Amino acid sequence: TSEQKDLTVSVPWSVQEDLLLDVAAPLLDESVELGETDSWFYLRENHGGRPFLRLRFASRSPSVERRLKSRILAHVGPTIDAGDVFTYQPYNHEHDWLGGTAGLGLAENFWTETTPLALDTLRATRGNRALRLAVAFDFLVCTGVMLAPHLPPSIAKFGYKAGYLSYLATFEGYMLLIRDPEGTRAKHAQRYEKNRELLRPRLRTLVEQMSEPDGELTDVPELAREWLVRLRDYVPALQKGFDEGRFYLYATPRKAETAPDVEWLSDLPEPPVAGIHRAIADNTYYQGMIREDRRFLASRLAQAYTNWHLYRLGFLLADRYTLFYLIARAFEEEYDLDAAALIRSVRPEA
Ligand SMILES: OCCOCCOCCOCCOCCOCCOCCOCCOCCOCCOCCOCCOCCO
Repeated sequence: TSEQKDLTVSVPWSVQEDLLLDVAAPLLDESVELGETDSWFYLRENHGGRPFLRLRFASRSPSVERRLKSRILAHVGPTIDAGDVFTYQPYNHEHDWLGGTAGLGLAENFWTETTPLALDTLRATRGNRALRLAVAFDFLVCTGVMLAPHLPPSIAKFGYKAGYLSYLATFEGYMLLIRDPEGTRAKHAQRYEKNRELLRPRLRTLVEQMSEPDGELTDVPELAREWLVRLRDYVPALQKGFDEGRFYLYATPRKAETAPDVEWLSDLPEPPVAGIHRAIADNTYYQGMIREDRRFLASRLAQAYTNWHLYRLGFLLADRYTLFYLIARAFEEEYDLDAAALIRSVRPEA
């Protein structure tokens, strides 16, 4: 009865937001309330330097997609070109690191159910980049604390410190791929110095408000709270997917995607991050746990949902990694943490 629809609108990021809040969500919410459409969600993605808003919805009626297109044209005005903004960019049913084919329904469920939150977040911070960054800081800090008790017990013991290790691992992992790691880190560190006195007490307060991460979270800011309870509601189903052999974390290469003696001539000393990589390299158990423990795999899938949510809110790579870096540094200084020492202490229990 219902047919899967998929519409992509290739316009600048800021225009995607206007269309979403002023044209697309009111139309699609109305269509849902009338039963013309079953449900909908949106993604924001990019192909070849052409950002686009994706609207995905199941509807019996061909009119819904057509009404959407025609009202998008009315909103933007005759300035943009209709024959260029609707170039179809095909939906990926097998997104990297999102659980594989068997995980698609759960991800689409999650996106549908968090679409009101995403829209409310955009509306509350419309035209206010600093407020939207603060909102993102809030739910990212809380997510690392909330997920910690669902980790394998040998890392779940860390509590909120497992949030620190997570954001640090994400940042340092990307440092291994880039052209100038030391120059890029220096710029992030410069940014932390400017914001340290604001970030550290904000972070400690969020962690305190997350002290019972299984509870009602009544002191957490409203938008973060809604994010946390919804993601946490999905954790059992994330865990069940892996436990039952259905979910797998992988990437897929696309169609036709091919795949001196410093120790002596030294006079700059060891980087502090080198101690951290040595720590991981020496901890075989930790390595296996990250790759194969099903509670960790479920955590990584919730991690991917969190990253997708940043992207649905319009945070591009630079902003996302700034947030990860700022959070990690603030954890590190506020609680006097030693990542190498924490990594070294992860051992099998019993
Ligand atoms: O790695 C290379 C990245 O470079 C970009 C590669 O190509 C870009 C492709 O475009 C996609 C842009 O959109 C981003 C959408 O994200 C896709 C899904 O991401 C997969 C997983 O991301 C891991 C990074 O997570 C950041 C958010 O972290 C949330 C906090 O997690 C809490 C704890 O999670 C792990 C538990 O760790 C315990 C300690 O070890």
